[PDB]
Formats: sequence, C-alpha cells, structure tokens
Amino acid sequence: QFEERHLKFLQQLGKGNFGSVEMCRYDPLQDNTGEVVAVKKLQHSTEEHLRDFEREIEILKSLQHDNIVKYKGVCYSNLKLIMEYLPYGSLRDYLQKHKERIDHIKLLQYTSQICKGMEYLGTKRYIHRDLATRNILVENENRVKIGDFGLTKVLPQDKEYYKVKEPGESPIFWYAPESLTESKFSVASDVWSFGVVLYELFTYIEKSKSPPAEFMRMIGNDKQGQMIVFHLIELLKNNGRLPRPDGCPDEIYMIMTECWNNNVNQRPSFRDLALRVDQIRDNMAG
Ligand SMILES: CNC(=O)c1cnc(N)c2cc(-c3ccc(N4CCOCC4)cc3)sc12
Repeated sequence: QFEERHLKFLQQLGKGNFGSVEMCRYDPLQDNTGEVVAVKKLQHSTEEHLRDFEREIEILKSLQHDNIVKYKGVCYSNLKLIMEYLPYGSLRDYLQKHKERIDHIKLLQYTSQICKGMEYLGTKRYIHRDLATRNILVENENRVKIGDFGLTKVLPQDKEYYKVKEPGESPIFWYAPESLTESKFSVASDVWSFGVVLYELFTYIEKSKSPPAEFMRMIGNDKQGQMIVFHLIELLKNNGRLPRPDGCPDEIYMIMTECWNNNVNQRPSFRDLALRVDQIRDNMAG
C-alpha cells in the first residue's frame, strides 16, 4: 500500500460530491525520484460516506480499461484512494482552454472513447450516474478516460434499474426524466447523460451554453429553489431540450436527441452509439 508519511502534497485538483482530489508526490525514498499521483479523500468523513467510499474503491479497482482512470492503491492512517495522475486534467477544463486546438474530428474521437469506457461499465452492470465532461480526464491529446466513480452503483441481479436518492445536491441538469421523478438509474439513464456530455463537447464549454444555464433560461431565471426540479421535469415532459450547439453537424445533434428520449427503452445502446460515431468519424476523414 501507500504510506502516509511518504505522500507529499503539491496542490488541490478538485472538489466534488464529498471528496477532494489532490496532486501529490509519493516519494518513499524521499529522494525526489517518486511519481506524482492523484489522491482522493472525503472532505468530511462520515461513516455513511466512508461505507460509500469503500464501495467506490472496490468499484474502481475492479475496472481495468484504457478509458477508465487507473487505480494505484489506498492509504490508511482517514481512507485515501490513490489513482494515476492524468497531466492534462479534466476534459471540461482542457476543452475550454484548448478550443482552437480541438476540432470536431477530435471531439468525436473523445466521444468514441467515452462510449467504449461506458460499454465496459455496463458489461459489469455498473451504472456511472454522474457522466459529465468534468468527470472525464485527458491523458494526452488523443486519449481521454472516465476519471471518477463516486456515484457509481452496481445493478441488483434481478433488476435492470437501481433506485437511490442521496442527501445533498444532485447534477439534475444531466439527469434523465425517470431519475428526477422516480430516482431510477440504469444504463439507459447513463445514455441520457452521455447525450448531455456530447452536447457539452460541441458547445466547447462556452459559459452561457452550459446545461444549467440553458435549462434555467428555458425554465425562467426567475425561478424558485425546490421548484426548479419540478419545472425541469415538466420541460422535459413536453419535449423541451438543450438546443443544437453552434456549428454542430445535424447528424451529431440527432445522436444527442435520440439519447434524450423520454422513453427509456428507445434510447440507443453504448455499442450502437460507438458504431454511429465511428461511422461519422470515417465519413469526415476521407
Ligand atoms: C491536471 N491534472 C488533473 O487535474 C487531474 C489528473 N489526474 C486525475 N486523476 C484527476 C482527477 C481529478 C478530479 C477533479 C475533480 C473531481 N470531482 C469534481 C466533479 O465531481 C466529481 C469529483 C474528480 C476528479 S483532476 C485530475
């Protein structure tokens, strides 16, 4: 395992749900020849959150895929999850800062990699529940990886869905209708979120074009607080949806809209999404 005393703090990487990820140098020979790693810990350790974190850690190390962040180990005294450090950071920050370097062909390359990572999750009956570009990490210009699994759950053997309502704030603008109304999470709800991720990528993370900003504008910024979810539910019920991003090809927007089907069973599979995206990639190449 990783020893506490040999882990040197370098900087804070992010804060989500109930954790924090820090950039650290694991230097066991204290001879600055050690590798930099990412360390995740609960920002406020609760026994309920500790049990969830333990599960999260088991989920991540049971995963080995090119498009999933690598598990490196754990650190015991306050439990800490040690993961590989991806130098380019989250896709959301990377894309926002590098839009001039990233074209549509590369956006589809990332899209394809995200789908393959998700199809791999589904093969283990894992439901991510938090897909968004901020949870995708960039290893290099050509490779992205799903980098966080804090809300990931395992489907029960007898059901094709999982019910769960956690205390606090949820990323409601990335949530499928049945996740908002019934707290139901499934591969199909991950697909709905994947559609939002696709939307995100093609907006190049323009601040005014974010899902929260767009939906709040459609719902009315003169909205309340507890009623926000209620109005979001109604908007989606009446087929209100995120607009086609500026410059987005019509065939890409259709993938988005198909993922945003109110009918859970009509949403495409991740396997099919990969095939349609790779087909469009090839048609844009030659
Ligand atoms: C430039 N290098 C990096 O920044 C970097 C490198 N390697 C990594 N493995 C990670 C992981 C990161 C991270 C940051 C925020 C969250 N959140 C916020 C969203 O909600 C989930 C919790 C999770 C993971 S950053 C990062």
